[PDB]
Amino acid sequence: MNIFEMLRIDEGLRLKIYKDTEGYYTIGIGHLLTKSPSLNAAKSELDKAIGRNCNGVITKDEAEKLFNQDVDAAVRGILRNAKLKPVYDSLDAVRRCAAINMVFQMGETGVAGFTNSLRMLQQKRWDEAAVNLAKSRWYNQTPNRAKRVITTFRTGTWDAYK
Ligand SMILES: CC(=O)OCc1ccccc1
Ligand SMILES: [Cl-]
Repeated sequence: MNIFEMLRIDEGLRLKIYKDTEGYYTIGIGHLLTKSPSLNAAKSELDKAIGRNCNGVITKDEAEKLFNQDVDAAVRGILRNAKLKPVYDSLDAVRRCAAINMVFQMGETGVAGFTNSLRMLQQKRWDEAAVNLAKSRWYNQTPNRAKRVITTFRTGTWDAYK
């Protein structure tokens, strides 16, 4: 397993504009287009991202290229963030994937409230970090996704995805 297979399982694949769990227009493998309620704004964001007039539909190749850019962007966001990079560098390869997964879903700002979890992860207090991560809006709104990611942090294995 690797980060691309993990996120493909968590996000699925849809080739037409859809709404995510929060109601935001999204396409492909979890690519957020806009938080605006306007479908026309979302369609404009899509055409800009793809470079052609899509009318709300993309190919599988396009979805996979967007996904590669989005994973790249998540990793770059971790590496440029002075709070996240030291924690990321302390983790093994499997747990790094759980870290990217959370940034992909919530962004650098969505993880800003997780200061206490980050310290426990850096100290390798896995069970304690798992409990702290579950005390969140994230866990309460998307519990199955959160359980898979938390289990990955707790165990350092892919067992939640097998
Ligand atoms: C708050 C959290 O558990 O996010 C995981 C993480 C760890 C290091 C860098 C980015 C995200
Ligand atoms: Cl869920």
